[PDB]
Amino acid sequence: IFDYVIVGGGTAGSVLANRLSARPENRVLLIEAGIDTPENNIPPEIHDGLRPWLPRLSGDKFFWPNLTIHRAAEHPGITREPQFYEQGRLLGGGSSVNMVVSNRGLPRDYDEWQALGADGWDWQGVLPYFIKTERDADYGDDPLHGNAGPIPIGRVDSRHWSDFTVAATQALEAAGLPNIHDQNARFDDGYFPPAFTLKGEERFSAARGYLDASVRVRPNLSLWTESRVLKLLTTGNAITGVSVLRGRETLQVQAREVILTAGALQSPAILLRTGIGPAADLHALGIPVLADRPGVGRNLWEHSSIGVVAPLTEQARADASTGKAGSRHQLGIRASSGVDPATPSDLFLHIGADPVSGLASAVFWVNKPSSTGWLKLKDADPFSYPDVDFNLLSDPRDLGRLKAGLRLITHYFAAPSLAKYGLALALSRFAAPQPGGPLLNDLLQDEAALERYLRTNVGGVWAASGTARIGRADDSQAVVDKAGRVYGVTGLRVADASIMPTVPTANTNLPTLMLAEKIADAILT
Ligand SMILES: Cc1cc2nc3c(=O)[nH]c(=O)nc-3n(C[C@H](O)[C@H](O)[C@H](O)COP(=O)(O)OP(=O)(O)OC[C@H]3O[C@@H](n4cnc5c(N)ncnc54)[C@H](O)[C@@H]3O)c2cc1C
Repeated sequence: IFDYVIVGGGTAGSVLANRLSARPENRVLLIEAGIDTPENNIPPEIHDGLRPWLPRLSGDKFFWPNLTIHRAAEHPGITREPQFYEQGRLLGGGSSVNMVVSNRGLPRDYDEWQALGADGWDWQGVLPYFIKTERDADYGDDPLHGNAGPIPIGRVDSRHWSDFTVAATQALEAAGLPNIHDQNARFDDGYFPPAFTLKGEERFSAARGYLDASVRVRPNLSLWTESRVLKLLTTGNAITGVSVLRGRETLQVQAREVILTAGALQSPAILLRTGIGPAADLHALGIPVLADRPGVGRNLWEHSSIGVVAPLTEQARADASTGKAGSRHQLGIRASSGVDPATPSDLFLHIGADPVSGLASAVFWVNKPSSTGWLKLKDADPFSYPDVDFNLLSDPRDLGRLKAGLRLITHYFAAPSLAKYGLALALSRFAAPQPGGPLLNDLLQDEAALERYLRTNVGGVWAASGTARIGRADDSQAVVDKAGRVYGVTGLRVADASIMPTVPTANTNLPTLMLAEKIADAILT
């Protein structure tokens, strides 16, 4: 019988399988639905870290195919449609298909988690785990940083910036923003070279860092790939195993503990199908109630995104080609919309230029939003995806933040070092930079068209989180305790981005690594 069965070998599941199997006495099985990515056969679309958008251009090969979501909140006069939402289906999960940035957020995010009932998940409580995961090439010997962890984190050198980047930084300085250098240990507003994870030009997923060739030969560690968990097995109020599809065979596997790391959209669907969820929703589908947990699938967080693109004028194109560090990430911007003063540093922006597509871009997102959504089962079948409603821009502050970021963009591009390029900025969906949207200067004058455009075209940043949140022992909307244990049953934990009480002011991979390290420590102690 396995001591731990870990469902989903993504970012979190990779950490948990490594840390829990480090004790020889723990017999650990990690199950992952997608392909393996062993060192001798990492697919090339995955392996190319300098082109980390590559997986998104190979259609659904590396993702949960036809996983569709509703994005923006329903609103009068707009007909929304289901949208494909990319989630990794392969060892390493999101870390195998992501944009390779590695950032922590801000102390306030985690102090918030503790204020909302996650005891010991304040900044002081999470920092050691941010330190444990990382090996920072630039600042690793400094306080607040790690120099020994499995996940490399580095930045491009300022001196290697393209003339286009330099020009954008001058525009930001004219707007009063300074270079803060280290977004992971300096927490006021400003711009910086983004921290990212790469091994030279190679992607370096959680699978490569936590499931390395030595880990894989641990005799107490079993790894099943192309293996899909269908259902949790139960005995009374204990979870006691899983049922697994491996090819055309179904297998039962006993476990002392099952840890769900199936991703923020799919972990809570497993919980619902197991009968852990809002009792009225479960009755509605004839699913026996094991525990009435009204928080399951609620509290769905995301980062709300939009793009701006312009054709590259000759000067801009030339300026864009002078960088000395290839197509790595060059520039990120942390800023305050001022919409709700209770939430500083609520915007993340990037300005860059791509000679290949021939476009300059200013993409950004609401990095600390106010809206949340939810997901529910469509039906009881184990193969169905959940019905997901991100409900973006349901809180009007988020709409105000989108408009403010667009005005910021206008301001930066009005500064001399950017205005000299003569770029004609137009709107675009965030993840599809392309022609077709209106001019930014024209749209901003038309309040009703602006709002309609934003509610129609708002996107996410793959930051799905919060659907099985940590919370206090007496809180009926909490799903798991401070160690990931699912309230109402035994033998079951959740330990992926589902457990975040709120989305951080951060892309979610590094906070996921951190939370997985913290949960693993809690289990082990
Ligand atoms: C396209 C994309 C770009 C991104 N860009 C970045 C970025 O640059 N930086 C950043 O910090 N974050 C970014 N993110 C987000 C970040 O990578 C995710 O938040 C993180 O991977 C979440 O980790 P996780 O363990 O919760 O889920 P995942 O890594 O998604 O892992 C869940 C795993 O569970 C498996 N699984 C699910 N159901 C079953 C089942 N029934 N049986 C067996 N296995 C199952 C999956 O196949 C998957 O491998 C991006 C994500 C995407 C998708």
